[PDB]
Amino acid sequence: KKILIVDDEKPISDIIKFNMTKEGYEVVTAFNGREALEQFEAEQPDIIILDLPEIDGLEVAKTIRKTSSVPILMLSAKDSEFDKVIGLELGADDYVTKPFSNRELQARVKALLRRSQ
Amino acid sequence: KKILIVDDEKPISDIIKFNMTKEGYEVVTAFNGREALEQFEAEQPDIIILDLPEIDGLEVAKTIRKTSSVPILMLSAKDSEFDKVIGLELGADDYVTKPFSNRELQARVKALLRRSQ
Repeated sequence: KKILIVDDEKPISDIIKFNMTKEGYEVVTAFNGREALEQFEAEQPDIIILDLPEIDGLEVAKTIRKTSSVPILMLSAKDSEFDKVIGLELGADDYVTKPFSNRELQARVKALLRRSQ
Repeated sequence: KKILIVDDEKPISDIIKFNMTKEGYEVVTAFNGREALEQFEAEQPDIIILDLPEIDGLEVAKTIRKTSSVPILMLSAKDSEFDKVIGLELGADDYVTKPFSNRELQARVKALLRRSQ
């Protein structure tokens, strides 16, 4: 029920926030890696959408994984095999490219929650 | 450690089998939906790659979900929002389009296993 949206672009954060809210999730937002870790610690989200700075997203996921198995769905405009592979290896549970379907993304957050209880 | 590859195309099954074997997984194969359910029941795989017949894959996943939370990674040449969304809603944990990166796909099976223990 609580999603932390980590996104350095306010337009995209706003759209994901809107759509997650319409689904009935409680939404917290962060706009850089420091805020992401702070919100993760303070709010203890059930899932994180991570969309960050050219490596900060990877470090955020890395850092969270030291202490927590919270599902991380990484989002990114980078779509190469290396990018996807490295995101997952560093602890993302899923990696979705930008631009994305609002749906699917709803369906992927549901699948992740279903699988993490 | 045991993967059931459900694929009606022997060339693709062979490639996934080869690559999963190189990773150290035990591989069982099925080539239609009936075989998929039979192998699922008899072999109790730790994960299923499901790549089937225009709805049989969806029914296979549906049927398995009546009894089991085993991770299902659906694979398909169909790449539309509807296709991805419906696969996940019917119980797939992930959906990867064809053609796929042998890597990533290795990384996605690992992420799924990591998340399912």
